[PDB]
Amino acid sequence: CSEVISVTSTEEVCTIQENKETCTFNHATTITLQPLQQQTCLTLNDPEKRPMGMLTVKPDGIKFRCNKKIEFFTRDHQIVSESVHRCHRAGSCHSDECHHVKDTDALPEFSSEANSRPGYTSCSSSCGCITCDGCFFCEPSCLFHRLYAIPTTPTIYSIFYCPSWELEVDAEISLQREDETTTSTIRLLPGRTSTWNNIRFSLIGTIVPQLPILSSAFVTNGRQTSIVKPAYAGQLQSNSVGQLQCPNLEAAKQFECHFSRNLCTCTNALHKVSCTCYDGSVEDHMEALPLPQTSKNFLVFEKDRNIYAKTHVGSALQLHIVAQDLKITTVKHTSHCQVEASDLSGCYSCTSGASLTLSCKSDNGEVLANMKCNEQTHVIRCTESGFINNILLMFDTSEVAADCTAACPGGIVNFTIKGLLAFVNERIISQSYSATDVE
Amino acid sequence: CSEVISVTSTEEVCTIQENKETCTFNHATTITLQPLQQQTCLTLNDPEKRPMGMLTVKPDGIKFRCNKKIEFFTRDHQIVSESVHRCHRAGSCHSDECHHVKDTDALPEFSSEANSRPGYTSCSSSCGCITCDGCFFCEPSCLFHRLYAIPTTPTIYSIFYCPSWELEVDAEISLQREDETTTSTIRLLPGRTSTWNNIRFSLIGTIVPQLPILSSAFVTNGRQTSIVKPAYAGQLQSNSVGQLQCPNLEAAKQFECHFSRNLCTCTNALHKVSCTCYDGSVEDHMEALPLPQTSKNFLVFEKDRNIYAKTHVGSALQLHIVAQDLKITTVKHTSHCQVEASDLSGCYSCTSGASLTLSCKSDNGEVLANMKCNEQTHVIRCTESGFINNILLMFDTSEVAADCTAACPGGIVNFTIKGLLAFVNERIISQSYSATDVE
Amino acid sequence: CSEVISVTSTEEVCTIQENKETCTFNHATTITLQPLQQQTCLTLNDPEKRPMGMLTVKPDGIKFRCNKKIEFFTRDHQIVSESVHRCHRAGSCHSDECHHVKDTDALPEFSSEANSRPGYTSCSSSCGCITCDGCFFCEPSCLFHRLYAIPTTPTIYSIFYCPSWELEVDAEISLQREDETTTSTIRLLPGRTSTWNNIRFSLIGTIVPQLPILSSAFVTNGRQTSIVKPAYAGQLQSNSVGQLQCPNLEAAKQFECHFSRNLCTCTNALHKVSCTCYDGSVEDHMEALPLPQTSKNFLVFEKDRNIYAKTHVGSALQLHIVAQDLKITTVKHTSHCQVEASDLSGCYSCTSGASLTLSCKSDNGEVLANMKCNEQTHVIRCTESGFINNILLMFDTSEVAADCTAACPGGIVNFTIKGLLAFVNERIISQSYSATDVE
Ligand SMILES: *[C@@H]1O[C@H](CO)[C@@H](O)[C@H](O)[C@H]1NC(C)=O
Ligand SMILES: *[C@@H]1O[C@H](CO)[C@@H](O)[C@H](O)[C@H]1NC(C)=O
Ligand SMILES: *[C@@H]1O[C@H](CO)[C@@H](O)[C@H](O)[C@H]1NC(C)=O
Repeated sequence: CSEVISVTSTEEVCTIQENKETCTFNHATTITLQPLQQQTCLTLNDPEKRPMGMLTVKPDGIKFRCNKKIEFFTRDHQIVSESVHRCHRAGSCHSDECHHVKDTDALPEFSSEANSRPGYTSCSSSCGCITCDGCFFCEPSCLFHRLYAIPTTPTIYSIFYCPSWELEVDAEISLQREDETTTSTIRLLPGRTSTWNNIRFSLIGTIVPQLPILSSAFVTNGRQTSIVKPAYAGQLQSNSVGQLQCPNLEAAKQFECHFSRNLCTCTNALHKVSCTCYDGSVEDHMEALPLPQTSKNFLVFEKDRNIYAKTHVGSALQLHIVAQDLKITTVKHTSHCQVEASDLSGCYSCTSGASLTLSCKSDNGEVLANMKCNEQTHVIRCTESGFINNILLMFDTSEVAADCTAACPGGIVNFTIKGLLAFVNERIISQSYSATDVE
Repeated sequence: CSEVISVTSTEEVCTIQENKETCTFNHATTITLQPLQQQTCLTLNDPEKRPMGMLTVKPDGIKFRCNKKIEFFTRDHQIVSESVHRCHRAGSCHSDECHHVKDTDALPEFSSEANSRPGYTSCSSSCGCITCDGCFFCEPSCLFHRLYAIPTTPTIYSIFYCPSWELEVDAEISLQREDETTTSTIRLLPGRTSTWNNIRFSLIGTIVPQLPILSSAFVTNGRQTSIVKPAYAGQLQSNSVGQLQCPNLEAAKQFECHFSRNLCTCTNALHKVSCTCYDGSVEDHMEALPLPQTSKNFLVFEKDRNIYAKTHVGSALQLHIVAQDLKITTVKHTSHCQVEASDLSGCYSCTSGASLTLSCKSDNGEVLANMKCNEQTHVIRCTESGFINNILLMFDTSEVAADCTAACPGGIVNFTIKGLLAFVNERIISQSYSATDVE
Repeated sequence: CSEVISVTSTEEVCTIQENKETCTFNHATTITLQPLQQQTCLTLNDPEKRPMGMLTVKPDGIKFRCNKKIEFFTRDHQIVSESVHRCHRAGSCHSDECHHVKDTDALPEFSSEANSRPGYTSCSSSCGCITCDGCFFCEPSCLFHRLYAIPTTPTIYSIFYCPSWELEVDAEISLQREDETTTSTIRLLPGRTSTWNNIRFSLIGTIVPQLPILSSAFVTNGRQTSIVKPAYAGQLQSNSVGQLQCPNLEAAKQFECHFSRNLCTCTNALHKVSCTCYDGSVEDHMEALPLPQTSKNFLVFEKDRNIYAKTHVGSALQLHIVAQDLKITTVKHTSHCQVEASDLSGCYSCTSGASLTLSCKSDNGEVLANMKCNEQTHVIRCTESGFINNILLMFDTSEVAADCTAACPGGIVNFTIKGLLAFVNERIISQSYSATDVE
């Protein structure tokens, strides 16, 4: 098996029954486990029959459930322009009638059927003369201009942050007395002593690393999700998820959704005012950094519409087991180990890890190795046969060549890690898009 | 009483006095408490007189004090416009005199008494001809335009984030030997062994959940406060708290406070240039999400100008008690329980919790129940009589109907929870406001 | 020495060798240390020879390594303008040729050698008449306008956040049996039992405070660094680090770097269109809040291109030591203490702490003092001689005068702390800068 570190102590508990009291001696064992998909073994025994069956714990990690906050709905959108200009003393082009135009004024002046769709209106005044537009008097030309936004795809996008991530620890827990194997599954919570078959498990300690990726906009296209650069309700931060503000789901499907100016910077030409803006299709921002999103210490995955995020190595659960009328003793599994390296793969200085594949053999039950590169420090759990490991280190250069020294409970094993890593680009787009439909 | 989980161990400490040494045996007890406004009982005893008095601990939760960072002062503001236009060869409307106008140039051209108030100037050039404004020569008309900002209410608004929240644990701690009751109050800190009367308390462990709402703009209108979507010093992020940048308190009262363009998008008309902007009155953003602000795991409340934020259920303090020359033993309080449900209330997918009210009886000293709905998992502390509980679950749909199964140390108790939850809208306002005072 | 709080327990471990089993009794000791640059002593002994040598632990704190995410490159930049206007029926000033100008169109119309540098183009149309520009026909004057950006200094700026900060604990660990001193240095990790000479150290607990400054833009000018108000890839948030978006290092040196409009708000004059923008030189934002950046609970320092950040007081490591075939016992060091105060210094309500200097004497081996002001609570480790302490309290007013009561294991010591603190201003600049080079 593996090698954990433990403490054995005495627990004395007095139960209060109806007008009655019954005290109980016990033995209890606090074991400190780095979850790491280990195989943590234990041995039970009473004073009388020293063999009583082996116990096995396999923590699937330390996970955090999300507590959503649906903040911000949006849709694949395409912002378009429109304009219409008149001569003097015609339509609304007189003293102050075009000058008192309202922002949301749906004009009955060649505004197409899409007038209802959200947007903004504006009144400009260009030169008016017999060589400026072609009228007969030299009176300024009023220019009605209308921006709005169409959708593109019949879907909706739910943006949400996630405060108050809640702790949980699920463990595959098996027991082998003489012949059989129960291998139940348990859901431990930070103070709530669960009881699978006959033993009480409690989550006494958590040493999670401070990981501030847990506060960031998870976007959802129904079944699909991703992480994104934050955007906040009411600010219309351009060129990020949600330069369109749709508050309600029904407000999205019916498409009553506000956006802001400062996106499309219009410049006048007196015939076809040119408005250039960003062609925001959020699906891109999603594709920039989607889920699941593994990394060195954490990984953030959805499972039936709930964004769990767990950690493997940087943390160390601290568990407390009580065998009813027994006592527990761990098992230290001494064994050397051999290491088969590989070539690095992926990006350097990225939220993802510089990938690897370190096969390793144990000539014995699976044991743990505290791998130590130049700076970083990871762990692996290599066993008798094969058992590759993808471990996602975090170097920050292009060329990498270092002497990473694994260390199993036997003798350390030096080796070498080489590779050439490429830098990714998050993304970029400046204002180079425009589209107008004049009528 | 309740049921906590404990460890009893031996502590041997040798005190160094002046050229002297005195060692001491002891008994010590580490108990793991989910604060939850419990009533955690304990029983003291020496080898000689096994009754020595009961001890009672009632943790008020795990709280975080704030360490302010006053970043950003602002005021209820209303941005206004003004303009004045001239004919040719008059005032400053000649070769390049209007073209070299400075940004902060307080012009002596019909700029009212409010000229001193912050803002911006601009020089436009509209058509000039005998039908454009009414002058006699066909030379462009220079247009002086001035934006500025007035206050509305004689108050000030302090924006501040809060890094380095500090840990604290206050506990109501009572003792009952034979006749009386001391019920002191203690302030435990993460490593500093306090000593109330004759026993040493130390905060050995904290399992707080990762809660990234603790980094967000707390706004303060003196006695009142609230949480808000972040805004940063120097960016003038429109339509959020502080499109006005006031650095100093005295700089606010005297009102020397900068704001930026990109708020009011002006469009020319040669007589009354129309500038539309947001009517930012921060009191609104405050009313969007004020304090106190309870939720499922945490609540954030101010108490005498200090923003504490504590947690109840998601966490589990780990305490370490030492009775001087005694030993401690907990008490397990077996008792079944009955549950009286209620109807859900509030919002779904919101930082607030889907409210409930679960009365429950214990037929014995107050005990703990590990309530388990479909996904969520809360705890309650129901007792002999009445004792409602508001618990703020976190469902994420409109209709909700599930089989939540409470679980007391006796037998579990199935029941059903139904409700219809409504979605709230954070807020939204596009540029639909404008106000001008031409003279 | 100091006074720590401990637990002594029994550990029984059975090692599995090749087809062999060997069990081992032991003694183990879990000590709870607030790192605080203490001198935590310990005493070893077996049943036979009760003197076996003193042990000394000196934790350098609880530190967090950064796992970079290079997001955003930029450079000291200066944005400039340019323009050129023509008469009618000349160049590209006809029906719709200036009106179909592209955004990134490098025009062969007096666009200087710097045309290649990034920017934006625009076509305006001012009055055209015999008194508007001086042509002979009264046809509008097309105005070609070009914004771009030059660099200033031949350096590059790396912006990066830092998710998944990893835990580490380095400790100076010495031992003194009879004559000599080994004073090794150890690197403890959250679950990985290190072994310096003959004893196993493990990091069983961490009570770090929730500190949300650990998610903020660290900017780097090569050897220099600082903390800054966040900016995100693709949003071009004006007046903060990176209104220029340079994705790649090579893309910066060659200077192919995008920026956005909404910075320089141009206003037409038909000869010299005036464009005013912010003169962003990031070195300023760096100087606003540079590293190292000490505070009350944490400090964030770089050491060979790696941003460590450690904490001193608000936290309490929980360590677990095992002496091979011995047992450990702490030492309590009773001693009164004298305190020499000082005058406060620095800012109030700032991420930095209100500075102090509290000399203090111990008349014995260095001991610990739980200093308690009106609200705050710090700790110091004063010793026989001198030993100043800079402790960085966090008051939030200008005038401060309170009765801070130190408390050593002997009798408390009242004193008084006075001072006058000044408020700092983060920074501010509105649009008051412009520069044009017409040709
Ligand atoms: C492994 O590499 C380390 C470098 O840190 C070196 O100190 C050690 O001697 C090496 N072990 C070998 C070569 O067996
Ligand atoms: C309570 O509901 C659970 C569903 O999770 C079910 O398994 C159990 O049998 C129920 N108990 C009853 C009906 O007594
Ligand atoms: C020290 O000040 C405290 C105020 O909190 C007071 O209660 C105590 O009596 C003082 N001790 C003295 C004056 O010795």
